[PDB]
Amino acid sequence: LTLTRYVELTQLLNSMLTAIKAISSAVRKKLDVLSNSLVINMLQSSYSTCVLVSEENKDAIITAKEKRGKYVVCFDPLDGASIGTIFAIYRKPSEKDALQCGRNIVAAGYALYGSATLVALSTGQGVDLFMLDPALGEFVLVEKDVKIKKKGKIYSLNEGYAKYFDAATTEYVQKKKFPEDGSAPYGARYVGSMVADVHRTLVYGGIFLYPANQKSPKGKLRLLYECNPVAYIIEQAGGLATTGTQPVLDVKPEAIHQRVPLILGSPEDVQEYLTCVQKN
Amino acid sequence: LTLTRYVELTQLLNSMLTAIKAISSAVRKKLDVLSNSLVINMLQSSYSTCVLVSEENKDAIITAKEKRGKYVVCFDPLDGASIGTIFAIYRKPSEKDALQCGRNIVAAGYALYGSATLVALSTGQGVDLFMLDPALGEFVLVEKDVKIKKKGKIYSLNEGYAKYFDAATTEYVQKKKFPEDGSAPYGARYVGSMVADVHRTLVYGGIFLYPANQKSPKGKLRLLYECNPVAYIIEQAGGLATTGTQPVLDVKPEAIHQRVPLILGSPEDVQEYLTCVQKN
Amino acid sequence: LTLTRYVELTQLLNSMLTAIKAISSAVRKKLDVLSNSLVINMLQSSYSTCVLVSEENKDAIITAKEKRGKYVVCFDPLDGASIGTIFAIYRKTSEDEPSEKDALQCGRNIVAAGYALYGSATLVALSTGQGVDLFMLDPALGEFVLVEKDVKIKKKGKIYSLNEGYAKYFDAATTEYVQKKKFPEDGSAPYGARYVGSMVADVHRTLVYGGIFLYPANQKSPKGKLRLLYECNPVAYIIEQAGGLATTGTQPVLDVKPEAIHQRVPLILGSPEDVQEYLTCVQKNQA
Amino acid sequence: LTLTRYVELTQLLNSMLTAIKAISSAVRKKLDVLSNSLVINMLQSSYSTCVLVSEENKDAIITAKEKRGKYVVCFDPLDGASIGTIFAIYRKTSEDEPSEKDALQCGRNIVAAGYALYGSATLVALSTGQGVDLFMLDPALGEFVLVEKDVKIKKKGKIYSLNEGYAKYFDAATTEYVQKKKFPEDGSAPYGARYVGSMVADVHRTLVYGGIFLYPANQKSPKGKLRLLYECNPVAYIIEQAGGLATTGTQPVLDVKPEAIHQRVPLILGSPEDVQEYLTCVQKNQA
Repeated sequence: LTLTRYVELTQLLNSMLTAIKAISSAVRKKLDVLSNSLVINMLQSSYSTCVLVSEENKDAIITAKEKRGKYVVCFDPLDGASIGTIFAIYRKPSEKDALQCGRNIVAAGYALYGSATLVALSTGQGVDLFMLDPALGEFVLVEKDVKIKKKGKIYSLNEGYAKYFDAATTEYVQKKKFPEDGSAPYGARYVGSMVADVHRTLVYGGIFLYPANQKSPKGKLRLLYECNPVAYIIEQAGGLATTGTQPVLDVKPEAIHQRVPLILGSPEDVQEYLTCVQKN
Repeated sequence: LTLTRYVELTQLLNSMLTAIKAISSAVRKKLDVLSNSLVINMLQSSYSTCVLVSEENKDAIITAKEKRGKYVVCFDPLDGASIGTIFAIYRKPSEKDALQCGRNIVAAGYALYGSATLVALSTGQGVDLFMLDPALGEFVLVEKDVKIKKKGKIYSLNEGYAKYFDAATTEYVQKKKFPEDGSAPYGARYVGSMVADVHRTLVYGGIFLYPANQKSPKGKLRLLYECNPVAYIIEQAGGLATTGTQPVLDVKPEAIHQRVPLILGSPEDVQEYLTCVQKN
Repeated sequence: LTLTRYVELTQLLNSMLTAIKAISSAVRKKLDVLSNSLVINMLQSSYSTCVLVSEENKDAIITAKEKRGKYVVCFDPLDGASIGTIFAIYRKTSEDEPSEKDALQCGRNIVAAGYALYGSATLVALSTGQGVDLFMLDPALGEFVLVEKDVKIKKKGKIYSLNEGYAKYFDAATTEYVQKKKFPEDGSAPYGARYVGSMVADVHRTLVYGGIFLYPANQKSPKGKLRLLYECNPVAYIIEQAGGLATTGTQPVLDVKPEAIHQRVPLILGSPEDVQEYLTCVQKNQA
Repeated sequence: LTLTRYVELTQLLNSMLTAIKAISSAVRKKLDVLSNSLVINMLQSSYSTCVLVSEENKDAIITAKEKRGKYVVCFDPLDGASIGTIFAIYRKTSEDEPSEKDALQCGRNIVAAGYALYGSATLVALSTGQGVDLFMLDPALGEFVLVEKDVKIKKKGKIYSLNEGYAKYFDAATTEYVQKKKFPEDGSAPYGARYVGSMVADVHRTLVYGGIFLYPANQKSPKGKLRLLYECNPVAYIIEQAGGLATTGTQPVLDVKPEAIHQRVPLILGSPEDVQEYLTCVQKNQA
């Protein structure tokens, strides 16, 4: 039934899960600040971490001394209404240890603070969905081993960058509004908070894009704690996540605040994008 | 400080506000169903209603007998993640009484069930914003007399209908992505839940559009309990809300589930849309 | 069926209930000072009060002329597992000064009174002179829900409630009475004993199950221990409003005219036949 | 500093704490049957239990062989303002049948025991044999927070706690003892009296402030009233673990070998010097 039961590293997880429960409370009501201390200090205790890498701290954190642990954590404690929390957990003495490619992830997940509090979590045997029962203070299994639709009917990106797109992006977006095979055009949706847009894609199917354009030549989304984790969820659900040249999980990170492009979603949909890319 | 203090008709209001507090709880966790009974039965008690008109009930409700009241209420108890609750209150023996134009609104507002619970409410002296303090169970004044930006930098619509647009819509959207005056193109955002998209516009400024296209010749949003209320908020904040031919508050409703187009947002922005409209 | 629905005194009340809600929250999680600060600041911004007497403040707080209104409020903001908030509302009658001579009205002038009990659930007993109404706080709502309209205490109970550890300091009446409860001379079963030692709790039980409650005078406390203004008047009022009795031993509590904001009195209250039994011991022994 | 962090018994515990959380919620808002159903269904799906004895169920519930595990659990799911949940965990030792002969171990075999108190706040007292730890439920977290590690009862208290309304049904020892509390023969001040009549509350107060608590045998209750299995063993265990004493009058409660799941015993527990005083009355009077 509940998250605590299912969930070593296991105690690094409920540690994280407790930061989420706490953040969520605070968010239902200075705030990016607070979220960070929570995620940092729950993780640092529990007694399982050795290297943390956060969006807010722009040096890596070495949890030192009386407590070091086998595992590395990368996270965005508060991301962005619909806010969220993203994280990826890696195995293995210093900063260079978060730079494992996404293929090295031991566990990753996100929290979505929307109408209800949702957690998508995976340790390598599919994605499970959990809602937070607030009259119980536990997460509860709502869906086991989710899987993304083969093909969606929703495309998701900021077409305010239309003027700055590469030509592949433009063609793809035009075949979504003007399909020439008879079919209906896709629907569009862009919340502009990354967890909300990523989560919608997992549950409803479709495609989500924050590609490179001329004002973000190497994209805009952080690789370590934003791109790698949702890429891991989506590929675990049987989707794709590409930077447009690689798979996202295969990029060898080179700096903790590295940026990469991001295209993810239903697999058929992402292959239609990769085909437009390749023509150019 | 709190909503209850500020808030006759006043008891029709806290009645509504209590349905919201209750809905919000339920939504943090069959559900459209439940929301409706709440809003209906709180309003019907309080002892202030005579005619209710809901999105879910497709006949009008005559609250009868031991209790009739001076006021008419139109609402969408649950609208759509980011869900919400929309309502408008009118003055004045039967169904024909909800059909007053939006100019007749005594009070209107919406609830937004997002990361936190937000209420935007107005009785004709501006828009006030309230957050729900959940360790208190009261709404709390966060912003008094909000006012929308003169001009925004965000345009909001579903460009999956691009192929079915009128030519004015197309031109406007092209001058938002390809401004020819030198300036930056607008940003795009479309959550696809109407309160979330409307609320963002009020707080951030810009424009929101669910116009007519070839598959919804008379638009898609319900006039009585969706268009009239947010039009009243936005015009109270000093914005505009037009169907593209009238102001929205000036349409004389002709059936409770009437549909109209909807364009609302920062005033400069809506006038730029009305100018594209008029050229065609 | 909600509290806020069923009602210048009206918003004074509302500020009080909001302050109760806030305190309930804080208790559930030095806390003395917070609750006190909640209540004072809530009441004062209701624009209804002119004089506030609090169990935590030595002197009576006078509301700045700016937010001054027509009511006096006396209250214990947090009074104590199980603790409570207690209040009495009087209307300012002398329009001299708003001084603390305005808090010193004898309790037959209570305009409205109440307590909140923070236990398993949060309950509110409230009377405005047409009987006692009880409310439970729904924390899925953030509101109080009415649960019994017009509660009436039992005419006679089967529980006595006092601290028998002051047995060696008892007057004769109190000694005689307790012994009749433990050893009846009428072939009935003894009363049962209950004493939480949080007055809101002991009084509330008394309302709901009936019986009697006593913190009477004794050798170490000749004028009694509980505070007249903002403990004994508010519950004497609730009880009398629910059809019971409340007495000092010699006089209805609500008839005692106060000489000092932190004045003490003996308290004996509950079901009318039990309080009468007690008074019989009192008269018998004073003669 | 959270409960879930600090730990097959481990998940049996977790199911119990989740069921406590759920009950806490429900109390705050027939409820007997719900709490019971929460606890039974939570424990059984921990895949840890084989025999469950509940205060609400006449017979001992045996876990379906499918989810069968190695633990016996005895519990009052809701025991009663202020009420509580109480549990004892024993490990199944005979591997015959899992019968209800498996619940009937004398309490020196408790593997872990605890109670939850639903009051102002929700508290959990929990011991697994290395002392008593206390937790408070943070409802902004949904978790329990540790608040005192290794609580130790006072060596001697100043409160006695029993129902003196059974005074006419007391044995001599209990009569002699109470009177020494109300009227000391050593020039000390009397103890104070407290008795909530919700055992989780009276016992918890006893732990936290020290003193003594008694529901001893009397003429209308010759074997006592409180239940050995899932009331008296769990608190005797907490108390003994916190450095106090718990006795039947004649024997450590934890040494009483049970003959029936709903068996009764006399309970006298608390600070060791007070319990000793009581035992002196007992021996003196039985001789």
